[PDB]
Amino acid sequence: IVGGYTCGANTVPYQVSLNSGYHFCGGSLINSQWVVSAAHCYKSGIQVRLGEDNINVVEGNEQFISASKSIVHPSYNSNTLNNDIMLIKLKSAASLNSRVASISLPTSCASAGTQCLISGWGNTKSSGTSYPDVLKCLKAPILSDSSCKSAYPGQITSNMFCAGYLEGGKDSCQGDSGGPVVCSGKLQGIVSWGSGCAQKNKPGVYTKVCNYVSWIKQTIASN
Ligand SMILES: N=C(N)c1ccc2nc(C(=O)c3nc4ccc(C(=N)N)cc4[nH]3)[nH]c2c1
Ligand SMILES: [Ca+2]
Repeated sequence: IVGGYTCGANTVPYQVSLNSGYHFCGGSLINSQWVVSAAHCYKSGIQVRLGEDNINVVEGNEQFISASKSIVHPSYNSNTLNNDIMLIKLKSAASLNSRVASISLPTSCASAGTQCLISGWGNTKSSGTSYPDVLKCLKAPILSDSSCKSAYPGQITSNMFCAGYLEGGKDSCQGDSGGPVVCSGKLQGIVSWGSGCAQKNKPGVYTKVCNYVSWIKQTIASN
């Protein structure tokens, strides 16, 4: 997260780290047995780490659980990153409490101008590299489709929205992919892609979760 702040240990209790020997993507716990993340985060051998703040220190609130199965969206296109979403089932149910909580799926889509919280352990520098060990947070508005599509011509589909600041300075970044965009208590976005991080006129692009609720609910119930 570039230009964000330290969340505070376990203030984002639905945030997940996906680990395959090291943190490589975030995710969101949507109930005790299921995580949603980005399909471009797919790997074989995922361990889901819940209750994390510093990902390099065991501070006592963590639950480390292996993934039993991963389901990438049936129409995921890795070239356009259209339908960038995947579900990950846990081998055993998470114990929910104040530090490990699930996030709600949306009943409808959020409008332009709604303020959202975006969180992750990704790169904190735009020109350069610096990786945080504690969770970073950023409040950002959903931008209008016109300014999202003018920023990326011919690349935004109906399944994507932009969030952030066109002056730049504040954005999601690599290492944040798969992570949550929560607006009004609902999971509305997934960190998907962007051009670099925090550049002017290059906002982040997020998977629009309100278009996938039927697919998520049908898939978790049959698996
Ligand atoms: N090797 C992998 N499995 C992998 C996983 C995640 C990646 N994510 C990227 C990656 O390219 C990437 N993730 C981004 C997220 C946000 C922004 C942004 N500016 N909002 C830019 C990003 N660029 N490459 C990736 C590669
Ligand atoms: Ca830890």
